[PDB]
Amino acid sequence: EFDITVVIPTFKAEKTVGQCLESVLSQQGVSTEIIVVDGGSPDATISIVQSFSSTNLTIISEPDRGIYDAINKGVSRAQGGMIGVLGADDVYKPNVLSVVKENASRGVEIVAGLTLIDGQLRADEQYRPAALISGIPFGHNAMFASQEAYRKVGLYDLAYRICADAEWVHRAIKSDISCRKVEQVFVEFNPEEIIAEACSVIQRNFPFLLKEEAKYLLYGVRGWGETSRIEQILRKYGHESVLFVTALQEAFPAV
Ligand SMILES: C[C@@H]1O[C@H](OP(=O)(O)OP(=O)(O)OC[C@H]2O[C@@H](n3cnc4c(=O)[nH]c(N)nc43)[C@H](O)[C@@H]2O)[C@@H](F)[C@H](O)[C@@H]1O
Repeated sequence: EFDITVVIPTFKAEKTVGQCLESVLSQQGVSTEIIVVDGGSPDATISIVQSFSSTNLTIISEPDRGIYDAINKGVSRAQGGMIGVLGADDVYKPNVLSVVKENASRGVEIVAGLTLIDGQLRADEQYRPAALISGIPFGHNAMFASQEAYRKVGLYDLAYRICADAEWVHRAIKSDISCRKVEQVFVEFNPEEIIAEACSVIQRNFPFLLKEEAKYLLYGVRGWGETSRIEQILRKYGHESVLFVTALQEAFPAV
């Protein structure tokens, strides 16, 4: 019934959620549905959201098991063709939703754009098998996925409390979900555990890898590490998966 659905997970977001809603409602050229999924905010968050009361806004307010649990609740209730996810501290740039609708009007299931973090562009990678040995290739809040994309790929894995977004995009890549990357800015806004989750996601792609080998690949793709052992890993596991070989050949063409 809508062109776009925007899911906004919130908890104690009274300080910015108004700006976020303002950045969405001022988008021209599209019919939009907004689903706010609140984890039971004790502050004014709900009172600010109701100030934007409209027929195309839905408020859920109940306890949940985290950001991706609230995201799953909102995606499940989405009624628009393309679904995006926006945090209360983020904002969409002008005309971004019309761009999404036009690019998706060709049947592409994912439309992703650039992300502005502290006045710098996110160091994006390509949406391709080479990302399966890295992280999420583009900002998650800059991504719009169709109803079909979610229906085929599924919901976010709550086992990953940090990198559930990267894991979902990696499942979309593996499912051959079509993706179009627009070179325009769409959104502006325990590290060892981040590394552990990233390596576990990579292992879910290639279950034959040890954790240290996945970490080596990750750092190699992200320019954080060395690449002298890549040929050793390829010869060792190349027989296991053609997709593993393709990911290594795209990431390290010198090999
Ligand atoms: C939006 C996400 O953000 C992630 O990283 P990020 O660093 O931005 O986390 P952040 O906490 O700053 O924002 C989280 C947003 O959900 C709200 N929030 C926080 N905790 C809870 C909770 O328990 N329950 C419910 N219902 N909402 C909660 C918070 O108010 C804010 O609106 C990205 F990795 C990810 O791809 C995604 O884009």
